[PDB]
Parts: sequence; C-alpha cells; structure tokens
Amino acid sequence: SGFRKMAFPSGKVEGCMVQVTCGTTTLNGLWLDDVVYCPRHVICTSEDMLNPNYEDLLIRKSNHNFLVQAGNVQLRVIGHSMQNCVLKLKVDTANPKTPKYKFVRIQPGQTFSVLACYNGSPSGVYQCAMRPNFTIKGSFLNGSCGSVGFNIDYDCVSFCYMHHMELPTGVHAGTDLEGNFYGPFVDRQTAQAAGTDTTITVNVLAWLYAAVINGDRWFLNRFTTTLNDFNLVAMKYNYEPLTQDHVDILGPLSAQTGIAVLDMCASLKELLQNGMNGRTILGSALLEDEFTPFDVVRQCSGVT
Amino acid sequence: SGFRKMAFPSGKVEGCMVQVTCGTTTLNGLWLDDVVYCPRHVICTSEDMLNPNYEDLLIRKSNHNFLVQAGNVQLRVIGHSMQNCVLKLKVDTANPKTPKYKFVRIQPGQTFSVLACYNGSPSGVYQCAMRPNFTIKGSFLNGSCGSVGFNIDYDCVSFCYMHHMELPTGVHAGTDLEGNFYGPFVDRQTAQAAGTDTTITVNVLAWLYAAVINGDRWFLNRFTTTLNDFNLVAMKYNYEPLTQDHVDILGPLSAQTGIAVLDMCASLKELLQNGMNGRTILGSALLEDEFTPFDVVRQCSGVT
Ligand SMILES: *CC(=O)c1cc(C)n(NC(=O)c2n[nH]c(=O)c3ccccc23)c1C
Ligand SMILES: *CC(=O)c1cc(C)n(NC(=O)c2n[nH]c(=O)c3ccccc23)c1C
Repeated sequence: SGFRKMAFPSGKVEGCMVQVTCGTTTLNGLWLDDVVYCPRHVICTSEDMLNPNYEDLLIRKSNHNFLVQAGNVQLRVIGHSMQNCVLKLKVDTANPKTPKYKFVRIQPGQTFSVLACYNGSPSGVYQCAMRPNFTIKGSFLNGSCGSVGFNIDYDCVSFCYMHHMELPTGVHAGTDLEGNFYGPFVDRQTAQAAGTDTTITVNVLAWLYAAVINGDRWFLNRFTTTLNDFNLVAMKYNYEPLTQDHVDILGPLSAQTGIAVLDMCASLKELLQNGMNGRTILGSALLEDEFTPFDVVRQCSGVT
Repeated sequence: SGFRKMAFPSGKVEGCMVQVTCGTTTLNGLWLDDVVYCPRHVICTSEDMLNPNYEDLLIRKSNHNFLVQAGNVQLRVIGHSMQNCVLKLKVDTANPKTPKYKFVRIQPGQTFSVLACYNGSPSGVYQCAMRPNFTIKGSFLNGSCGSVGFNIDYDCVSFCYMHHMELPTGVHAGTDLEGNFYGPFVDRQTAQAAGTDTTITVNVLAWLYAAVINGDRWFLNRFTTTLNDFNLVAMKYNYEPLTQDHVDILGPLSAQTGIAVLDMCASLKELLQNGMNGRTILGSALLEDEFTPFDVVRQCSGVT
C-alpha cells in the first residue's frame, strides 16, 4: 500500500539526451534514430529574444554550426530543418539506445514525467500535469530547454512535451515533438496571457479513490449528488465540469471500492465547501489533481 | 524557476534490477558485479511469516533453488549467504551494466529516490525521506520487496535502502544494503511499534528558502527568534529541535537569499502557530519536510 507522485523510470529517455550548442547558446536535444530534436530558440542571441524572425536566423546557420554532443562523443550533423518551433538535426549515426517510441499530443488534464536536463545531462525526474490552460508547473532553470515530457507503456516511450519557455509569471510552456505549442504561447520573450486555469475534477476524484484504497477514508460521507448539482459547485470553485465520460473513466475505481462516482462527488462537494479542517488526505492538505484515473489504477496495480 | 519533488534519474539503477524467485515467492534483487542482493524473506512461505527461523529456512535451500532472472536471461547462482536481513546470491556473470556504486547508511531526515519494481521490472520512481523514526512512507505493493533507495553523485550511485516490510499501520520499513534494518524493525509478520515521529525542521526551513528563491514570499515577516525560543515552539509542534549544525547547513541558502536563518525560523514559528490561512507555498498547503538543504541547493543550481 501507499500512494506517491510517481514518475516513469527515466532510463529509456536518459539514453536519448544530447547537448545542442549553436553560437553561445546551449540546451538539450532528443536523439531518436538519426534525428536530434531541440527548441528552435537555440539559434537566438539575446538581441533576438524579444521578436525573433526564426526563418532569417536559421538561414544564417549551417549544419556545422549545430554542435551536438552525446556524452563525450560528437555527432556529425548532415541536415537541419525547422518544423513549427522545433529544429530537426539529421545526424549521420542512429542513436543505438533509441527505444520504441511515439510522438503524441497529450490532452489537457493528462499527466507525464519530465526528465529535467542541463547540458544534455539528466538532473532529475518528476511527474506533472498538463494544466487545463496548457501550461505546466515544472522545475526548469536556464539550460533546461529541450528537456522532454513522456509516458511509458511497457517498452514504448510516448514523448508528449519538449520544454521551451518560462512565462514572466513563472509557469512553463512548451511543444509537442512536432514543435506545436500547447496553448496560445509563442517562442518570444514577451508577456503572454496563459488564461484561466481550472482544477482537473476527474483527477481529484481519482485521487480520492486512491485515498480510500490506501486507507484514508475520513472524507466519506452519507451524501450523494447529481452531475448537475456537483457542476454548480465545480463552477463556484473553478473546477472543470464533470461529464459522463469522466464518470465512465472512473468506473473501474468505483467498481473496486464499491463507492458510486456521484457519492465520491458528494465527498468532493463537502471538501470544497468546508475545506479539510486541518486534516490531510494521502499526505496532502489540498485536493490533488495531478493523478489521472489511469495513474491511480496503474500505481494501485503495480504495472511495469 | 519552479520547484518540484524530484527523484534522481533512474537509468543506472534500472540496469541492476533482477527478479528473484524462491519456491512460490517472487521479489526484486539488485545485481551489482557478480552478486545479487535481495530480502532474505524471499525464502519464507506463508506459514513462516509470523516467526521465521531464517537460519533453518536457508539451510533447506540450495543455489539452484534461487531463480534469478535479468530480463529474459537466467543467471546462474554459484553461492548464497545471508548477511543480516539480506541474501547475497553470487552469480557466475558480473552485471555488465554495473554503475560506479557505494553502499551507504543514510541518516534519518535525509532523502533518497526509490525505484519501485515488480518482477524485476521498474514501475516508477519517487523521492522520499527517511523519517526521524526510521520508517518511510512509500508506495509498495506485493512483489515490490527488494526495490531500492538511492542517491546519485555525478556517476556514482549510493544505495541506501532496500525494501522489506509494510507494518500493519501501512508505513514502510527496510534495510541498508548490508541487511541492517533502519529502526527497531524485524522481518517478521508481527505488530511493531514505529515510535514517535517528528517533522524534519531543517528540511522545512530549506523548503521555505526554496519558496523565497522561487517567488513565494507571503510568509516572510518582520520578526526574528532565537534557537531556544524556536525550539520551545518546535517542541509544542512535534518538530525536531534545531541545532547550530542545522543552521550551518542552511548557511548557503541564507547567503543566497539574504534571509538570516533565525529570521526564517521566525517565519516558520508564525506558520506553526497560525497555520497557512488557506494559502499555499510551492503548491503545498502544509509545511513540506522532504527536501534537504542539499536537495534545495541542487535543484536551484541544476546539478546533473
Ligand atoms: C530553457 C532554456 O534552456 C533556455 C531559455 C533561453 C532563453 N535560453 N537561451 C539563453 O539563455 C541564451 N540564448 N542566447 C544567447 O545568445 C545567450 C547568451 C548568454 C546567455 C544565455 C543566452 C535557454 C538556453
Ligand atoms: C514486499 C514484497 O514484495 C513481499 C512481502 C511479502 C510478505 N512477500 N512474500 C509473499 O507475499 C509470499 N511469500 N511467501 C509465500 O509462500 C507466498 C505464497 C503466496 C503468495 C505470496 C507469498 C513479498 C513478495
């Protein structure tokens, strides 16, 4: 028993991290097969940051200007191209450690592991959620750009995120592996509105089920609610409206615990209206929304 | 910027995980050089659990009874011995993926990453603290025994923990890699008192410094305290007494932020006496104690 904010084992991704240097800038790249993917802002100087013309900046660069290093060995760049906000550096050697992989676009509310890297070297791994407003709250210092987000299913790594930006508010923004930003963000040093965020209701309910499974049950009550009534409370507390699709996704947890989804909603309604009263659930004093229903089932079943 | 509960990259440890089966029991082993380490309770049947005589149980076992599998390949066991609560299975092949490593005994209050495994296969990685009462609050289902705790310094893995037990209270207990339990625990299925736990004061202060560094400053006040006065409050709130050694360890964070350690203690005193008032610090509604001062400096400096 016990329930932790667990990241995927990072070994398969560690073997793909390389350092990319262009001019004075150094950040991380992801080496899969004979291609290295990295944020296109590696070609920017400090005078370019405010409003870079990436097309013009990239025209001044040649293959030999992109220094790609995997550990202590240099990779030979034989092509370069920009796809949206990412650069794809074709190299003459396929990464011998390329795992089975996919590039996927995750939905807001879904979770993934980030392998924080600096100079192509991994520093740590943590689990987070793609917020409903398409930002992430990560841990990214200078040099961490190009660090990637991923999920693992058996032996296949689905890369979903590449780190590009820290907004002036301190929240993080990035792209899928085809270089498309999640959210309205642009790779420019400008003030950018992230937009209203909400709490991921279905994940809070999943985590309440994980709490019951792991012995924390004080919040269970004698009440029930309806989707309509629950959603009036969700509206007041800036929670995503719960849909039947969310109820269906919570089905396996409801079956395992014997607690109807709407009964768990009634517990969540009471916690929203009355707070925790100084108590904790799974070591947290707030309602946790970074565990999907799949994350709860996976951790409660020991999937490897 | 940003601050997350970050685990070490787990790749070096993933390459050491193997499955150990003895009779009907399956758990994890750690393969380093030509030795596989695992909990000695792998030799127990359900009738042995309550009070096993490990010496007698092990005498009934031969090398060929310990099935050690690394992925799909079987390892040949050429010796076995029990050291405290661990078994050391000598195999005929050195693990080609053995990283540089050390076996260390961590102190209570220190942190480490756990690579949760089942059937020798990694499922996830998370960071936790060795509680002052020598328990850990992990995520360990049946089959997770033999999963290890570790820290990484550059390319050297210091293994500090091996998982052995879940007490009837749901907290976890285990050993160093020489098989010595942390705390008073024994590898028997009996009710075992864990003893009074405390909050790791120096880690809470470190995390308050991480909060200031990362922009969360609402808890800073116009007050100061002394070690004596702070410790009277720490006593009341079940916090470890703060010593000059703890103040010295917080020195670099105090220097970086310009906030004297005793001034940060005064903020901590006010938070203990008055609570959070519905506010959060680094996304937490409680005072976090699972980041050491070294963890804060490491994450704030991007050490790889
Ligand atoms: C996230 C990350 O690693 C990141 C963000 C930004 C803006 N950069 N680039 C720089 O910091 C940077 N870019 N171009 C230059 O010419 C620089 C000169 C000096 C220092 C930093 C520079 C990165 C890497
Ligand atoms: C932590 C862990 O992986 C763990 C804890 C305990 C007690 N075990 N062993 C068993 O569950 C177990 N041990 N011996 C047997 O003869 C068993 C028979 C059936 C099911 C489980 C058994 C492990 C592995």
